[PDB]
Amino acid sequence: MKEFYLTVEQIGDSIFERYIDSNGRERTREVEYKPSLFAHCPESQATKYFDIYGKPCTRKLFANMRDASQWIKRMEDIGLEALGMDDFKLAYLSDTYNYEIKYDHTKIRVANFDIEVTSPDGFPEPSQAKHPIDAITHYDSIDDRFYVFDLLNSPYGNVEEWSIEIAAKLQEQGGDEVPSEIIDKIIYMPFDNEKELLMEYLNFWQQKTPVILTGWNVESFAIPYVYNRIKNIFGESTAKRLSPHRKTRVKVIENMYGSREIITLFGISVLDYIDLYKKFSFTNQPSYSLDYISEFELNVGKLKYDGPISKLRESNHQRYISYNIIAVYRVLQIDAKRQFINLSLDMGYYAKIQIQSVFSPIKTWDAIIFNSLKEQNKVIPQGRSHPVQPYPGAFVKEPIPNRYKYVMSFDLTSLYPSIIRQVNISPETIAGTFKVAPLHDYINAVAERPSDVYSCSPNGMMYYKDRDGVVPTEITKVFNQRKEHKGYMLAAQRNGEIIKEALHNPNLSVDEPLDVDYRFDFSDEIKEKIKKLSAKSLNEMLFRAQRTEVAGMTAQINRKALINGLAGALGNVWFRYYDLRNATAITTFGQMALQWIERKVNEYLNEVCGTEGEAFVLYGDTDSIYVSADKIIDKVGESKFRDTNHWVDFLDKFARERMEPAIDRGFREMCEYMNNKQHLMFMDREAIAGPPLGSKGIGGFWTGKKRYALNVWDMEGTRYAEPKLKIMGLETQKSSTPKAVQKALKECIRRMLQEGEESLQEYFKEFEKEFRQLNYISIASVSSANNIAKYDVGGFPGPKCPFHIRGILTYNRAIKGNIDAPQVVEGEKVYVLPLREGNPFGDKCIAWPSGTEITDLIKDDVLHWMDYTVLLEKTFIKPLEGFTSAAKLDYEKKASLFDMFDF
DNA sequence: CATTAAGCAGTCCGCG
DNA sequence: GCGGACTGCTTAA
Ligand SMILES: Nc1nc2c(ncn2[C@H]2C[C@H](O)[C@@H](COP(=O)(O)OP(=O)(O)OP(=O)(O)O)O2)c(=O)[nH]1
Ligand SMILES: [Ca+2]
Ligand SMILES: [Ca+2]
Ligand SMILES: [Ca+2]
Ligand SMILES: [Ca+2]
Ligand SMILES: [Ca+2]
Repeated sequence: MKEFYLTVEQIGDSIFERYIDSNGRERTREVEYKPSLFAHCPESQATKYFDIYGKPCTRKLFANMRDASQWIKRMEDIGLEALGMDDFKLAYLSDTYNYEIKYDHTKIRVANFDIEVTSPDGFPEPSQAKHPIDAITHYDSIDDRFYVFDLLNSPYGNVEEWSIEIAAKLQEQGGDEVPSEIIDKIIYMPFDNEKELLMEYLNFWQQKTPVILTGWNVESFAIPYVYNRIKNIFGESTAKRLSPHRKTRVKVIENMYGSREIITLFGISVLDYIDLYKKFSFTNQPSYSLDYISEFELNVGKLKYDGPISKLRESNHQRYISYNIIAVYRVLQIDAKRQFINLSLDMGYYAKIQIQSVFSPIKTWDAIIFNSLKEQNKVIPQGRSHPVQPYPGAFVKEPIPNRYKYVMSFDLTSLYPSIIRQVNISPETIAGTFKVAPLHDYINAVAERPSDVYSCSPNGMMYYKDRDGVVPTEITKVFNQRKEHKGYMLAAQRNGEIIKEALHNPNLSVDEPLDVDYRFDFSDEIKEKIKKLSAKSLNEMLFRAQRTEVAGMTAQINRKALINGLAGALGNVWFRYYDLRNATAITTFGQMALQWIERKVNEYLNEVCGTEGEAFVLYGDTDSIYVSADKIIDKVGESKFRDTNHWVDFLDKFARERMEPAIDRGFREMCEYMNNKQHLMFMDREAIAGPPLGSKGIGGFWTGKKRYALNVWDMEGTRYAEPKLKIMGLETQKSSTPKAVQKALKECIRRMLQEGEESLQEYFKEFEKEFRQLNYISIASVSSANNIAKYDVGGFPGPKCPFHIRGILTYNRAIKGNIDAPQVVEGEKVYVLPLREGNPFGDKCIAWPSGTEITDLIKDDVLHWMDYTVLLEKTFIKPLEGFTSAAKLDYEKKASLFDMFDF
């Protein structure tokens, strides 16, 4: 088999590499790497090395990495460019693996762990690690085993061994309901003292040294806690055994009233699952407890226990250990669905970077581009310092706030990467400039043609048409991968709807789910079989289809993020290829493209409808247009349609067969105007929206820019079994909006769009009457808690103190003296509730850590003093007022002359 | 070591 | 009480 790295580190003049050899064995080696860098040399110098602008370079081979570093400094002092890869481990990986890396994940040791630490005096700080570690569960992906290290004797209590038999039993039978499918994979190890637990865990760690180290919050809690506890008990040399190279780095972060630390373990790639989730999931969650995320991802209930976690081990050691095990497994379950570890491995090996560098788009692209250029014997430019400079982005159209009955939307495929490729935007393809006219002159095709020789952007840049750019070349590779996965995702999505349609008529039989590949549209034969399947088999198939869709989503959306990240990176001062000429060439071209096609679509639709000067395009943002389709429907007449699906089909056909070709013609002209390298402006129909035929639904509304709701029947070729709400920007979409309020506002919207004003009025009345009965957590607002210290004046709010911070300070006063109350952590999220006048907390609101019940000693008073009137007004009524006034609709029946009568 | 556009909630302040 | 700067937060793209 081909060899591949596991980890790589630079320690002084040594490269330390863990790798898999040709026999598939894990190996380690220390290499005294001899790096090369480059200097510009005279033209008369015969060389095989050229910089990206074609200037000749001489290679300088150094005896060691320090020598190479010191030469860089001398060159800086001289005032001459020192070219080449300055991150030497990237050069090392490039030299060692001079081929496309084909890796085997089964040979990669992925470790998932978590620890338990009983603490009678508040949160057990990792930097101090003053309490015993009393449990570790460590799952190893090679053994496929949960290794459980259980402390039986502690200063905080002596306990009996955990029982696997009780653990497997249903909770309703007094058990812990440890999932049956892992019961046989648990290796249980009790310990009479912490020293032998820890010693044995370290020996175990040596035998089974993680390559990928993950788990929930491992980087901020488990890793630094274990490292520090071992340091305190055995000494720091022993703690360094957690590094296969015995080298660590301690990062102390000062928070005025916190002081925590992160530990770098050289030769291990830590990918904290919370960080992976935040980066790759494209959610913004109100809480990041494993409980909350597990419920969201897996629809599993919270791990329940009685009393505080500080007393769980002594009162219920059986449950304590089971919950430690289950928490480890839950992360594995989330990853089985989301596949972020797989994604990280794919991306890291593709780029030839340390796996943990997938968190950095700049590092990822630096390595991809370096590897591409190195292949052509080209030499990369030195990184330079640049002052931070704001620059212009996308165009957003101001919509007229209103209801919009029939809407069809269109948007550009992968816009910014497509612009890069169409225009040929790269550091080394710049051909010169032209004299800019105002943007609106390009939009309206009145400005002089920029160039008849080079490929142009309306920002004034010109690019070579007849040569490849590393940026277009490498962005295309990732785009093509992205396109493949999105195809799989969309096929699975359409397949899902086929199954959902079939679930309307399930067959009364005993059968099995069809063995199919959900990444491809079902054949006619498969569809015929599906129509004869039982509900049980259909529901199993639907789970499999959705799981396939999620996998495709992870794969496509994060590749989309990577390529959009390159367009953004051009505008980041730390990027080797930072260049506002290139960054603005993209954004400015995008603004022209949107407004050009707005014009073209208005012209086309007026023509085919036989009118003049009517505005069909009601809105647009960055690369999308929203077309009012009322006049299209009215042209044929609503009466002609048999049902909703009839007009949906009609608009679908209209968009594909009439509008899209016209759009294509419009963009091809634009391409010729800018004399671009390749026409890649592909604008396809996105949504078809409207009310159910014969209903009083309004179909859609806009309140303003980035704020709208649409009742969608077809999205990007997926014909829904049931209409789906597309809501963007409104409070239903925001993590700061109370959970029950998101739900109620969405139902208000559903009623508006699908049923009409009276239906809305009926729901509002009901919700207002029942609001006070909702659980306090379901009606609490949410906010991130940043710069808490800044506004803290003796426990009271300083000037300009934000509302949520005021709540935190109220909470801090209420819990002061009590050691057993949960502390608010700087930068994390809190629930927030307004408080009635004269409350015993002595302020207008309280805030506490999100995803938690508010501590028992103050929960009673919060409930009593909660301001329901303020909460309803602020979170529910005011946003609804926004929606309904925009839609020209009332949520409460207004007074009328009819009030004089008895109905 | 490492993208911009834009809406809304809230504080401070002016206001016989 | 409610608008106009200005901060903070969180979206859409
Ligand atoms: N830097 C950066 N730019 C973004 C991001 N999301 C969107 N944009 C910019 C670049 C996109 O090309 C453009 C249009 O956004 P879309 O959401 O329509 O995505 P895009 O067209 O890239 O892909 P698509 O094929 O429509 O899924 O807006 C992002 O997360 N980061
Ligand atoms: Ca725990
Ligand atoms: Ca798009
Ligand atoms: Ca059937
Ligand atoms: Ca879009
Ligand atoms: Ca599309």
